[PDB]
Amino acid sequence: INDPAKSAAPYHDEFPLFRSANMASPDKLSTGIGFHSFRIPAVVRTTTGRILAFAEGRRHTNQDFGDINLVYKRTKTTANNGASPSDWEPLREVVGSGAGTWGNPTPVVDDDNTIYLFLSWNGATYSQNGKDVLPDGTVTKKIDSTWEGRRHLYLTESRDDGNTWSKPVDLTKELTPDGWAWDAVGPGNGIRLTTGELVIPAMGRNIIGRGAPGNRTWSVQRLSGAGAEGTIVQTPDGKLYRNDRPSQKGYRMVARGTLEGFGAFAPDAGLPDPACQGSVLRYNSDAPARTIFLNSASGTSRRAMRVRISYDADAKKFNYGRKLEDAKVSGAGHEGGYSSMTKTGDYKIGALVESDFFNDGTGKNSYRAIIWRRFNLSWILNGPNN
Ligand SMILES: O=C(O)C1=C[C@H](O)[C@@H](O)[C@H]([C@H](O)[C@H](O)CO)O1
Ligand code: NA
Repeated sequence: INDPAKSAAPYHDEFPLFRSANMASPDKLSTGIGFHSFRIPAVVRTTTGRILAFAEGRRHTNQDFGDINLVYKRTKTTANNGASPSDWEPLREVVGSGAGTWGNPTPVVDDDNTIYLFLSWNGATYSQNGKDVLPDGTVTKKIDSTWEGRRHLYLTESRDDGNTWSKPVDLTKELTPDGWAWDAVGPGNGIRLTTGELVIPAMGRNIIGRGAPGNRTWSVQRLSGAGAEGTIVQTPDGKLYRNDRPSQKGYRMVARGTLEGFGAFAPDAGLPDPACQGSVLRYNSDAPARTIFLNSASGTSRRAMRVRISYDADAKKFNYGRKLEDAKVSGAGHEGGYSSMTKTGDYKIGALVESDFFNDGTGKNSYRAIIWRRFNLSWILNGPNN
């Protein structure tokens, strides 16, 4: 019942980390290339302590399709824990080739400090729904089951602590079931199990990595009733836990299992969700073991961000937690949407959270920004709503 962390001085700090085209000092690459919006965050701490923050750089609009590059920023040092804006390097690029979509960043750090980054790709003239108008007036084809028209699964990696990345290798034929059209990896993060394997959540399946760190053999674990956008964590009992976005507004969809297979997905009545991505973090395994969860705690709105703790060996129930609005950021738009968490080297939780200026309401011209937050467990536990 007791948590020693509650007695620690609570700590929080927050500031925009990916600054959209409308903001002062917008984030652009060294080449001069800029971005309307940043969406779809992912963050990991490497074995050195450096933090790598990834996002989709959406070139022209906030839309999911069209010219989108995979961007990132690193902490300048391995020891600064991204505490302040001057602790972060300028925007860099993992991959941006072509006018198609490079996205769904889903990283995982392997034992040797190889950072794997799983990505989704689609072509310049395709979108999920089809018939969408691109900036130049071209009308999209619906994503389909052809090589040119399907969603691809790519893999890139860094061997130098995120400083450089390989040209992404296409693993669609290997790790995406044949005849598929739409696909998604993550987005958010994969995990490394106590038992040594990697697990990357994807649509309808987990991607499993076995063998030597940074030189893994990959295989597909097919799942029944999973979502398109999944999260994975190892719970304190050592079991696996999928917590997926629901197909329709309502609740998070949870299933538990092992590398030998999963049980059925069922909605967690304790975790409302507006049909949006969420994130999950394995915090610690010694008493009191903790799992962290972040999403929008609402059946209707993405503007209800709430970080929570579970002390259950199977993460059966999460506490009420704390609303991120208790520590709001100013001048970055309306916070809420997709999220990603890591642990920092100075015993904080680091979270990336989407934010929306809403200047064009629900429309394509609404600038999207990404917030970086740090808070400790004490901050979570001393919230007004626990
Ligand atoms: O902000 C969203 O709702 C969203 C953003 C991503 O860029 C899309 O790949 C994703 C996808 O449309 C759903 O998972 C349904 O397949 O949705
Ligand atoms: Na591009």
